[PDB]
Amino acid sequence: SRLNRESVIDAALELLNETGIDGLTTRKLAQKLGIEQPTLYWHVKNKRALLDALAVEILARHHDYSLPAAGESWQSFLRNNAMSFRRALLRYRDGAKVHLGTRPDEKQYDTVETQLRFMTENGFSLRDGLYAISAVSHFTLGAVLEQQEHTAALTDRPAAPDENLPPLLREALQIMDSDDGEQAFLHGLESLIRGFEVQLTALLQIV
Amino acid sequence: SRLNRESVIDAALELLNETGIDGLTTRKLAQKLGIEQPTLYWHVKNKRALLDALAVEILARHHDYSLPAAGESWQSFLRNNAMSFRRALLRYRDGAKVHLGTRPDEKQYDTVETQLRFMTENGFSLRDGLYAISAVSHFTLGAVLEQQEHTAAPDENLPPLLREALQIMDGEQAFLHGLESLIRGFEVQLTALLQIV
Ligand SMILES: C[NH+](C)c1cc(NC(=O)CNC(C)(C)C)c(O)c2c1C[C@H]1C[C@H]3[C@H]([NH+](C)C)C(O)=C(C(N)=O)C(=O)[C@@]3(O)C(O)=C1C2=O
Ligand SMILES: [Cl-]
Ligand SMILES: [Cl-]
Ligand SMILES: [Cl-]
Ligand SMILES: [Cl-]
Ligand SMILES: [Cl-]
Ligand SMILES: [Cl-]
Ligand SMILES: [Cl-]
Ligand SMILES: [Cl-]
Ligand SMILES: [Mg+2]
Repeated sequence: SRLNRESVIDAALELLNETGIDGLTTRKLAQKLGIEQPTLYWHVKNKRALLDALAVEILARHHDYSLPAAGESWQSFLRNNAMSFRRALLRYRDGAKVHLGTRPDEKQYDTVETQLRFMTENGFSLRDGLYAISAVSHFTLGAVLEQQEHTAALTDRPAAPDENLPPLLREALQIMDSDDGEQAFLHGLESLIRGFEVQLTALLQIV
Repeated sequence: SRLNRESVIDAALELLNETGIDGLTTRKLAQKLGIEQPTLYWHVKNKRALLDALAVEILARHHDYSLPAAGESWQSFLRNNAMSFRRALLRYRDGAKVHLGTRPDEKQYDTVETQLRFMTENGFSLRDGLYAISAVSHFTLGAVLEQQEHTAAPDENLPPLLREALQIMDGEQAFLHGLESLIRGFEVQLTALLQIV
């Protein structure tokens, strides 16, 4: 089949949904594209290069709330940015593990620069704007990684000692399972953003 | 060598520091222990069983602030608990990737039950206590993974605000700042009760 950049990525994302990150191999990708491995090699050197391209392409295609809307509050921006980030990472199997394995490229540095300019124009110190951006990223990535690695584990581990659970824990585990963690995520997000606001709002006052 | 639980985990943690999570295999573990693969299999069925056990044992050995002190505020407990969790995850190479996706083990049940009892005895609903505990976990995991990996915000080419931000600064600062933000947000939510907030 065609081996333009776009088609190679389309097949690689299809393979990633089939195999997950550990099972994705250039051999399987060649077979899916109907080509020999040395043909694929001309197009993409190794699994590392493929995963780096997939991470960038997952965000470029599906993380579309990178930049604040005209006159958007910093609160609303961080919220929409986090939801778009989570949604992009959840779109492919082990998508967060794909994102984790890559260094930010020139385009990701430009995006953080725009975000940091925005935060500082909204009254954040440089340090505090970057800590807010990093905290939202760390929280969102951890939430998604815990959700996808729980699903990956479900292959080799059944569910564990039911009979044994103490009662708050048992009820808690039932609540988190009702919705695969969207509620936990959205609640935690509001907490994080409000915390940033209380800190910013103090200015130089002890808080 | 000895193949009790403790010695298999010691060897596996030594291997993990050598190879990282992707490179840790039952075959390389058998080699490290000086045994044949079918000998190891009797003790350890597969990599998932090994990783699950390492997640538990890393906290048992290195997570020292599982429980609130007598009379400690919930804020202080979440802060001390998160620092201790971060410290345990950083103790071994790819420690946060070893933790990812695990669930509380039966040997952690009493500990996690005490955490939830404590939050609810401090005024959190079960849901709100649980979301605080989950958000602290997920944030700490994110922060450590981005530190063990190198995943977030060439020197000539950095854009200028980012470059100045990096110049006026190993993850701990951003982590501790984010932790205080999360704790304050929990407190605003708890204090609001039924008020529009
Ligand atoms: C909130 N409780 C009910 C809970 C639930 C899950 N897992 C899930 O909800 C699984 N959710 C799916 C199945 C993806 C829908 C959880 O996965 C967890 C926890 C508890 C935490 C407690 C963490 C705690 N610290 C960091 C806040 C802690 O100190 C310990 C400890 N001393 O052993 C933990 O075990 C903890 O770090 C931890 O790992 C938890 C969970 O994994
Ligand atoms: Cl072609
Ligand atoms: Cl193309
Ligand atoms: Cl390869
Ligand atoms: Cl972003
Ligand atoms: Cl033995
Ligand atoms: Cl033992
Ligand atoms: Cl295995
Ligand atoms: Cl300079
Ligand atoms: Mg856990």
